[PDB]
Amino acid sequence: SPGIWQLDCTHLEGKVILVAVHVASGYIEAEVIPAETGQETAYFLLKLAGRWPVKTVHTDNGSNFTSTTVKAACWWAGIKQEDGIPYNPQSQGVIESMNKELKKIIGQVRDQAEHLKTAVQMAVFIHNHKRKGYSAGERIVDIIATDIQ
Amino acid sequence: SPGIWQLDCTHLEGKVILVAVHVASGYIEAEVIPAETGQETAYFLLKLAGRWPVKTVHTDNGSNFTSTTVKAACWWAGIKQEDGIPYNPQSQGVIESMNKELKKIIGQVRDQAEHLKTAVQMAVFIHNHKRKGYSAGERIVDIIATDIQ
Ligand SMILES: NCCCC(=O)N[C@@H]1Cc2ccccc2[C@@H]1Cc1ccc2c(c1C(=O)O)OCO2
Ligand SMILES: NCCCC(=O)N[C@@H]1Cc2ccccc2[C@@H]1Cc1ccc2c(c1C(=O)O)OCO2
Repeated sequence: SPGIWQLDCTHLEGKVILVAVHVASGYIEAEVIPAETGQETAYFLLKLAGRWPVKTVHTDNGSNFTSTTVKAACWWAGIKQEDGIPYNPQSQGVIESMNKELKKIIGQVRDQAEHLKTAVQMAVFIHNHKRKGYSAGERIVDIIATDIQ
Repeated sequence: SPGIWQLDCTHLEGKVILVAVHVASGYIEAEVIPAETGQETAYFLLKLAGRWPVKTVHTDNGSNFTSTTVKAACWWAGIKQEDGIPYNPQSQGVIESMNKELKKIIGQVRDQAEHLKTAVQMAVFIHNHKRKGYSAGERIVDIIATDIQ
């Protein structure tokens, strides 16, 4: 559980926002890309796994699950690649809710940035710092620190 | 101390590698950019501060310290921008040593990646996971978790 992440791909302004959510905390990292490809997904996962202890990734769709480039990145980084089938059905809804909420925040900051990528990183910041009490950033650190100990 | 980061800019293959080091742990994040500009530095800091609780940044040079765009990012993200003058002289040497070491790792992985950016992220991964015993990734999580508590 400390090591479980979920990929999520959402669309805005004709572009793609690729998101990794740390399932137990709600903490996210995100990037804007022109389109979701295996190469983009592979690179994003490499970045993520260098920054946090990523043990398992629930991939967002079958194309990324199948991608030989994504499989290579997961092998390289020591990530177990799993499907993202919401056997637990409240998973879909939790992600749909996060996407709506991310887009809401993006809209709230959108006029402060010339470029979408900047607004997305502003939204990541706001999301990870928001107290709900702990923030997602606080929860992920506590979860992993408990695991190490 | 849990919130103190240092910027560092180094050169390879005609490109620039921008690094943020968490001073107390040795943990890093890095990116490849064509050249160090205020805009690139500002965006990098926004990404960093959305991912970790960045309180203070020792900027890498006076151009970034002066940059109105960097100042805007630091204001937005709640970062105190400081100079990077190594009043303590072992700071310079510690960074020089990190740059040499990062470049060493990059050379060790370089043939596994078509693009420099990929090799740099591989190097970030190896650096943050290397046990020295704890790893830098373990130390940063423990430091911040102790601070929260
Ligand atoms: N020399 C052939 C490369 C070997 C190969 O296919 N996999 C690599 C091993 C590996 C391991 C982890 C992550 C990436 C990669 C690499 C793939 C790759 C994917 C995406 C990218 C890339 C490159 C890149 O190659 O830099 O660049 C930006 O987005
Ligand atoms: N409407 C213009 C006002 C913007 C302005 O001056 N500062 C912003 C506030 C702010 C606050 C934090 C980070 C960036 C920014 C922005 C600047 C910026 C810088 C670098 C970038 C950018 C943009 C961008 O604007 O997206 O894009 C990719 O690299």
